[PDB]
Amino acid sequence: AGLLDGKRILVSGIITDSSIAFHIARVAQEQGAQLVLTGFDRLRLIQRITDRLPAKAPLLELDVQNEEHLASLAGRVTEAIGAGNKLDGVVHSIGFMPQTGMGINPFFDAPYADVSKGIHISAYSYASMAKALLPIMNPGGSIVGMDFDPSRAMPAYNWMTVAKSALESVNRFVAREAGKYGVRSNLVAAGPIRTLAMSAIVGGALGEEAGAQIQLLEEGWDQRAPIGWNMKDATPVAKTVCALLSDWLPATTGDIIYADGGAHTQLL
Amino acid sequence: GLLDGKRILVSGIITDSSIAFHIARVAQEQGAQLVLTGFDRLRLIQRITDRLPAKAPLLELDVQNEEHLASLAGRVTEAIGAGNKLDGVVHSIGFMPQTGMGINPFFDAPYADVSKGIHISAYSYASMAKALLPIMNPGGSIVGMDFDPSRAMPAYNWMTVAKSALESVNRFVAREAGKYGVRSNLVAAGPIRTLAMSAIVGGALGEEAGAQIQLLEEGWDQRAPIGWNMKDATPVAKTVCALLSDWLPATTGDIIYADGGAHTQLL
Amino acid sequence: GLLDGKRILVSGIITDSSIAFHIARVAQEQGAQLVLTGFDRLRLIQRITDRLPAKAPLLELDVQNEEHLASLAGRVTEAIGAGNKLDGVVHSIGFMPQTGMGINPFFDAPYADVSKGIHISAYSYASMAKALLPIMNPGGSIVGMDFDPSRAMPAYNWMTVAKSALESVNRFVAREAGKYGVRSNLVAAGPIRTLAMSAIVGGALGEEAGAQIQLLEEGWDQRAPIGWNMKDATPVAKTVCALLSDWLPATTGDIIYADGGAHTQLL
Amino acid sequence: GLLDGKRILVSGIITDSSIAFHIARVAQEQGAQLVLTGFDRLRLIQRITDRLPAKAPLLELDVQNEEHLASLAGRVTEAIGAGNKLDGVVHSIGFMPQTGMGINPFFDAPYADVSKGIHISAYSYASMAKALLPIMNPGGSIVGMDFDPSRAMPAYNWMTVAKSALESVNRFVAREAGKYGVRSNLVAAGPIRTLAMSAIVGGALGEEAGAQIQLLEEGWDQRAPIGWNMKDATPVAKTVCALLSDWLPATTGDIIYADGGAHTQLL
Ligand SMILES: NC(=O)c1ccc[n+]([C@@H]2O[C@H](COP(=O)([O-])OP(=O)(O)OC[C@H]3O[C@@H](n4cnc5c(N)ncnc54)[C@H](O)[C@@H]3O)[C@@H](O)[C@H]2O)c1
Ligand SMILES: NC(=O)c1ccc[n+]([C@@H]2O[C@H](COP(=O)([O-])OP(=O)(O)OC[C@H]3O[C@@H](n4cnc5c(N)ncnc54)[C@H](O)[C@@H]3O)[C@@H](O)[C@H]2O)c1
Ligand SMILES: NC(=O)c1ccc[n+]([C@@H]2O[C@H](COP(=O)([O-])OP(=O)(O)OC[C@H]3O[C@@H](n4cnc5c(N)ncnc54)[C@H](O)[C@@H]3O)[C@@H](O)[C@H]2O)c1
Ligand SMILES: NC(=O)c1ccc[n+]([C@@H]2O[C@H](COP(=O)([O-])OP(=O)(O)OC[C@H]3O[C@@H](n4cnc5c(N)ncnc54)[C@H](O)[C@@H]3O)[C@@H](O)[C@H]2O)c1
Ligand SMILES: CC(=O)NC1CCN(c2ncccn2)CC1
Ligand SMILES: CC(=O)NC1CCN(c2ncccn2)CC1
Ligand SMILES: CC(=O)NC1CCN(c2ncccn2)CC1
Repeated sequence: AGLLDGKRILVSGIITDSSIAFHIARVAQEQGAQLVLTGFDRLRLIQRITDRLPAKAPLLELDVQNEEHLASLAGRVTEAIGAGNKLDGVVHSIGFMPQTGMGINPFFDAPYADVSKGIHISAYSYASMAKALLPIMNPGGSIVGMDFDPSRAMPAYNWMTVAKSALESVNRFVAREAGKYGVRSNLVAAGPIRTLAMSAIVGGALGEEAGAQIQLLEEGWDQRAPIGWNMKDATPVAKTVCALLSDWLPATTGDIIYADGGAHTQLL
Repeated sequence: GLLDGKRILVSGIITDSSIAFHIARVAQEQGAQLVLTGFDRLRLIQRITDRLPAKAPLLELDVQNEEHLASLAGRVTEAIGAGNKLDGVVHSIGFMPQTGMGINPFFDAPYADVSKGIHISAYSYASMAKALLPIMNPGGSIVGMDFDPSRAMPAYNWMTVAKSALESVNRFVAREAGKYGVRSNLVAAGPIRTLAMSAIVGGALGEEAGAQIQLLEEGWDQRAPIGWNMKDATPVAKTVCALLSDWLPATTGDIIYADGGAHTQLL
Repeated sequence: GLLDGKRILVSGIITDSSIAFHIARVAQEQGAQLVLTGFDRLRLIQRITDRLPAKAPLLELDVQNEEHLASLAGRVTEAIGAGNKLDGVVHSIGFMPQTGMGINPFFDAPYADVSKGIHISAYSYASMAKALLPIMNPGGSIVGMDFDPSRAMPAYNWMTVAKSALESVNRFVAREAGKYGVRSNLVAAGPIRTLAMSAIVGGALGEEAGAQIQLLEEGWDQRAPIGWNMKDATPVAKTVCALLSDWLPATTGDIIYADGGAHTQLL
Repeated sequence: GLLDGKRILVSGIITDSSIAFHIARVAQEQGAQLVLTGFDRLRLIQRITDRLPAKAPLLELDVQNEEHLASLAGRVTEAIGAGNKLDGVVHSIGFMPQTGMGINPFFDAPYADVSKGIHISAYSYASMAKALLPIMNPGGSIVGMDFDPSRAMPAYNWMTVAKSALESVNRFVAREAGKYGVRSNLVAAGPIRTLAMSAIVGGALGEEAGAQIQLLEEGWDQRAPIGWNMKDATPVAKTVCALLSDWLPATTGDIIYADGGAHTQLL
């Protein structure tokens, strides 16, 4: 039947219909998953985006920087999925970095106040969410987060790479904690996708030739990747997140699955 | 079903303990039409495979034999019907002479023996890919079996060196397979109690090496955040099926760790 | 002498147990003219450093303080001489509030505390590099202290996350330093018995974390093919000096493992 | 001098372009007493090694030859004097037949050729270590030459597979050498324009070699934060000397990257 048939999954990180989280939600719904969605700040606006999804799913406010939002989260999810019901999956598709820590802005010129906000949202929050939702999760469950390979330094990504490095390490500790509940915790290291964060927020930080800079990335990535890569299609990444939410990778935890077309395994 | 309407070649079945036996079993449970290859003890392999959920054709394949590999693509077509192609290939073949493993010192392994080991455990992954890529479908997958060789461990000795060579081979195969729209990956499994494994644990290859593997196993389940049961090959078989499916479409030249998460934990 | 006629800034001396104390000692033994930075307890730091082979100027430096970093380059030149530049910088600074390490649960660390930890242990490496690269000579070297964070270990918790962030910071610093002809590297040391470490082993931060560190040490010496004596910081200090010298000229944005070889061995 | 009063065996000199020639030169400049091993073209090697800063004995050594390896330890003692031991061994031996490396397709390499390559490039590191560890001093060092095989690159094909196998062999040698107080490491050099390399690359690119080598040279220099000059083997030779010295005493079974830091940068 459906890959995620009869599974209750919380999905965070939907802002646009371009968002990786939107496509994860779409593919999971196509596979018979009952979703619960998280939104940040503009909640009346996110509802209009999620209305374009295959099916109706409850939407909850969640600012990961907000301690009251996280404390109330587990209870708010239960009132949304029914008492005596638990989650089978959690998707962390949250990332942020102030522009001072991106693009052409010099690496040394990023104030720690900005880098800290970035690390809080992009890495610390993965642990914040896991703490908040593990009590309402089922043994056999899965936590999946989004990653960009930070093992080698790349220009323009700067302090966002540092937060991804921190995230990769956070995921390994979460794995230990989640393990006590019979829950797996993994990251999907995706290749580039023309989402809003990329196209607009990262693109903004690149200056005059930003457009060709982003196009050169797709071209070089499609080149390295033995099976090619399309920055305009989030479906391969969404499918990979669903594979992790399913019961088909049962002995995989505290790990990184590379959904990048195989570009990381190739030098040229 | 997960592998519904998929033609998959599975190699490496010798016992009902074999990782390939469990891959075959789970694949069949998921609606896959299999083709099986066997080495040397074919009478026994028929007998073993007869206990699978469904009947699947069995073909002779010694990876060291050039005539066997040259005829392989044609023999598979004659078994799956003309104008039909494979959607998956499972390489679950491994070998290392007794001199290259266990209590026998690392330096006392003759190159003739280490070479046989490398031929079968690593070079053969490329031999099979060359042989079967022409009869594969775009969207298909090649999956091989691996043990994490990034750190040196006692007793595994020269098999670690063959698995290191294999990890590298897999990355070149991905380039070649990529031209056909085929993915190539390895599943890095945790220690599994096959017949050889439990014989070695019973100090067959030697007592010092016997307790070594036993410490490895106990250590693996401690380190693994979700635990590791070396008496259950089903998590590994399920992971190979995930790779054969259409659910990891952007993953190639890679290693998926189906080891209970132990490679990520120091203690 | 290995570092003959070299001006090196050394940070991170607080006791005679400090890895920075031994780096300073070995560097001085090799003909290096040092400049030392101290944090908060300067009266004590003056007093410790007085027991070094030679007299070296001591400067106040809180990496969390923006005024301290802005004035740093000037203060160093007032200490080494006008028209003189540094040939080396040693970052031996680390910190993590008690809620981020030890027996305290991983999930119970407030971000305010984790942030302080990351600021001092990782961000500061970039803060120091920004501050001192203008007063550095082409051929120069920046060396930082690291603990291998690639695998998660109990008790280290959020200090591991800061080390992971540091490894990444070092790779970007490498790019920046490269413009000045300066190398940037980290020395991944094995566990060393500092006063802090010796305290934890005595169940200061809780018996469960005390036993954990003891198993870590015991395991490290087993794994290390040449052994690991956590009561001897001299091998680590010698490794930092090799990086400060002109003998690893093509090595930048990297990690040198001074851990007895433990990271390469599974058992 | 860095290697003052040290007896070092150096293998792999064939041309004045050879990485082993530059290691020998720098080691001699630092006060090392050398012993040289040569293969096949000994008449030519003698003439080349006369152009070195000092006279060093030359011994025949085909790593494929079992009689050569069995007699090696005795031949070295007869050359360095009885009761004297080696403090260092340099393995700068590599080989891959045309079919396994170049413009020839990955799948078109016969195993007979790939096996010769693996024997010489990887297995030999263990062969030499077995042969010379009995005549080595505690504190001693074995150093081998490696090209980063972690990611697959075009043309390098099976030489990458042998480098992968080598990285793993070095980790096992590290365990064996550890029993004698000997360290075992690899230097992961960036591309060096040696005569062997020029022909390998030159032969692969055909007529279109000019422009492509220029982009390749420019590519390395960009990626390397401190730059990379293929015409200069001195940074690599200096790095091998740092490993032969007493300045990296707690580093074994490891890889030191002398590539200008190119491996740490994505672009
Ligand atoms: N686009 C790529 O190339 C790419 C590649 C790899 C990984 N990623 C990762 O995928 C994830 C999603 O990014 P995307 O590219 O889909 O773009 P996006 O714009 O859709 O995602 C950013 C999301 O983070 C949320 N967010 C930010 N701060 C928050 C806070 N304080 N509390 C709650 N939510 C907050 C935003 O509301 C938004 O939905 C991120 O983790 C990103 O780093 C993106
Ligand atoms: N058992 C474990 O703990 C474990 C863990 C990780 C990986 N593996 C790997 O999984 C694979 C399967 O091993 P296993 O543990 O199931 O043991 P196994 O003995 O059941 O499987 C090895 C197979 O290789 C076959 N083979 C040997 N020489 C051959 C040749 N010349 N031509 C063709 N086939 C040949 C054997 O007949 C056998 O079927 C191997 O690659 C092994 O290295 C095993
Ligand atoms: N001890 C080990 O086992 C070990 C192993 C590997 C790496 N390390 C690393 O080596 C470094 C030194 O640690 P150590 O073991 O010598 O202990 P330590 O306590 O002697 O060193 C840490 C130093 O950080 C300094 N510091 C703290 N806050 C500061 C601030 N705001 N500004 C400037 N300096 C500040 C302290 O004065 C102290 O000198 C740390 O980065 C640590 O992570 C330690
Ligand atoms: N040149 C580069 O760009 C580069 C980069 C990284 C690593 N390396 C490595 O450096 C080493 C030296 O390579 P090079 O570029 O100086 O080329 P080279 O041809 O000058 O050196 C290789 C040596 O191997 C010897 N050799 C071959 N077969 C032998 C055998 N059977 N027995 C004994 N010796 C044998 C040759 O006589 C020769 O001296 C090799 O291990 C190579 O893989 C080279
Ligand atoms: C753990 C692992 O990889 N095991 C392999 C080892 C090589 N091999 C084997 N070798 C000799 C006799 C029978 N089998 C197959 C199983
Ligand atoms: C091995 C390691 O990382 N050690 C560090 C830990 C953090 N730190 C510290 N934090 C608080 C009090 C004193 N020291 C410095 C030493
Ligand atoms: C970069 C690298 O690994 N270079 C090696 C390759 C193998 N080799 C060689 N192979 C065939 C003929 C002569 N030399 C020596 C140089």
